[PDB]
Amino acid sequence: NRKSVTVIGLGPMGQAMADVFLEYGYSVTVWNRTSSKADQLVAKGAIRVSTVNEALAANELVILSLTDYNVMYSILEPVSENLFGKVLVNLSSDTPEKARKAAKWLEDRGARHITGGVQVPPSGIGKSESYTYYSGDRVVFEAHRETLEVLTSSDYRGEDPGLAMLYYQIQMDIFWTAMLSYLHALAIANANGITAEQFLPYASAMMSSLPKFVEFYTPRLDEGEHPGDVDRLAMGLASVEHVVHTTQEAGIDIALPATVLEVFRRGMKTGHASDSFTSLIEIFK
Amino acid sequence: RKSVTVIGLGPMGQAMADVFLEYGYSVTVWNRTSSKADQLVAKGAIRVSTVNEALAANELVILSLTDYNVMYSILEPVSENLFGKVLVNLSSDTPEKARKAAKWLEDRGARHITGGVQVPPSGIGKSESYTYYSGDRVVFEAHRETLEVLTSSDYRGEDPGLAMLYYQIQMDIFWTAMLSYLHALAIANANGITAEQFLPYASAMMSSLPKFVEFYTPRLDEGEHPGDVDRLAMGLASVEHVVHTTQEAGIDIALPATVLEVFRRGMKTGHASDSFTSLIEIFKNS
Ligand SMILES: [Mg+2]
Repeated sequence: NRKSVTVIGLGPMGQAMADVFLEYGYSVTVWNRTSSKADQLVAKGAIRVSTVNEALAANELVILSLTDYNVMYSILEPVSENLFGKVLVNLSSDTPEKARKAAKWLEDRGARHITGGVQVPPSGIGKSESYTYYSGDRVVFEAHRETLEVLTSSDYRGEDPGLAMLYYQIQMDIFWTAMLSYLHALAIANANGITAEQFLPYASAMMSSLPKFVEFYTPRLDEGEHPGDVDRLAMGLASVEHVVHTTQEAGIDIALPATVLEVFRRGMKTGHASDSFTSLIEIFK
Repeated sequence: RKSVTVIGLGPMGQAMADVFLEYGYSVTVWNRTSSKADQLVAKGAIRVSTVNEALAANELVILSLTDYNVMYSILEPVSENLFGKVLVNLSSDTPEKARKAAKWLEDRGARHITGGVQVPPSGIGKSESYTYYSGDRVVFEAHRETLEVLTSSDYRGEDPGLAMLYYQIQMDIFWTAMLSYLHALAIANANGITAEQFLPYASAMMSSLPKFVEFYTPRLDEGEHPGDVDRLAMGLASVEHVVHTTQEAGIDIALPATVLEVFRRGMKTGHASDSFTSLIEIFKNS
């Protein structure tokens, strides 16, 4: 542990990471594209450099917190000859394939790449209850783990550099879709004269019940089996239709439940009326 | 403990009549197809030939029918015989359908309790089972004891539409969130990961959602969407990465593309710096 690191990206996330590194006695060199002054970090000892060239020269270990992978290419391609021997830990959220391609591009330039998917907002940096998904070369990960674990606990998922972004993105698919379904349901409730406070225990109970369904179906899904022994797709379809009609009667936007309804209807069209609604995964595949 | 009529002898109606018989009720039954009642008759149910006889038997009439249309079909021709009856409608439908049925029944001198049964027929007779009820509170309280032989009750208020409202808005979450789980699982499968591998992470995300609902509840009730903990523009970018992840994995795009278009509509109406909760305005409008 050299206790020396560069942080490229000084939005809220990058700043919280630099702050914790300073607290633990690291030398911290910082840079970003808009030349933020970072006055509070500097007063705590951060070294603000002018260019990305200087930022990369400062340290072997470079933590990136950027908008996405395209930014990484923009800023690094012009300094591609300066990457030899560097370890880049990219904490930027993007796709699994972007992470894989970046890892190879860096390796071709003599650098090593670790992918991280931070699961917490900036306020969770420095807390051991916080987790980040990691993936990439295991020897490179173990060499820098101690530093990474000053920021959060680690969940190392495997050697494939895309895996940390895979686990991150599939959880966000659930997050955003389920939360928008709550807001849609709430809009219906509000049109009918009930408040969010009134809905709260029922929205919460339904959400908290979902893992039991996931636990039930998991082993069936892994066998590719959709028998209609506890539920049938045709009955599910009828249930969805009532949600759609309830939506329309309330004057609420139909797009979200109508998309749910179209998925069900495609499963019916391809012969699954008597199978479990889990058969709809075949539509998604 | 006393006496009740069950009209409609599908699986739900049969399970309810059965539990009433077990608890010592005198049970009168009718169905358009007479023979559906044979097992119940052997157990002591009184089958009657006509709807008139079934209505005459008791004050309390459970309508375990397949649709509200069936109610109109069988009761309209006998509309003069409904004074003093209390009809408990268990068909799943919209809040407005329950309201229109209640008013129709009141115009003929009857009263209407809406029920939203949350369990399959196998859950009838179990106290862990709940049914949502709504309609006149005095009518509901007069019959609560009998209704609670079937399941525990959750009375939601005087509007007959409320029992259906609470049921349908919970199903909006159920189906949309469970499809998003299947969708996410399909992406994971395309990258070599199993449902067993995804399980604790899917579970953990789902279990975290009530904490977000609790956080945003009081803000939503104030109509406040400040961007102090989250900004819509950042949400949009996050959704765009989910869409890309999906396309790269060769998985069907329709579900996350719909989410993305909601976010884009909020952006294009001037909400870049507000909380994503501001998207309730998009749902409200349209
Ligand atoms: Mg930057």
